[PDB]
Amino acid sequence: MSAVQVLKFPLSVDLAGFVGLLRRLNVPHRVSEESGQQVLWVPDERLAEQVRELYRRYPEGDPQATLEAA
Repeated sequence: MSAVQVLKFPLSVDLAGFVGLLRRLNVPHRVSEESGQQVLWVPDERLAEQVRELYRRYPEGDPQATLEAA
């Protein structure tokens, strides 16, 4: 329910850029450390792509803040 593994915030890197990125957006997600990355689940299936791939550049790359700085 509203938890599809699609997004992850590399627990092994300076994820503050990405985990921060969507945590900056509204941080409405599930964080769970899967296999070796902290992982973020808030899509569906079609939403999956919209969730990480657009939150990283459109929703957050909005007139709000980020853009080409992902």
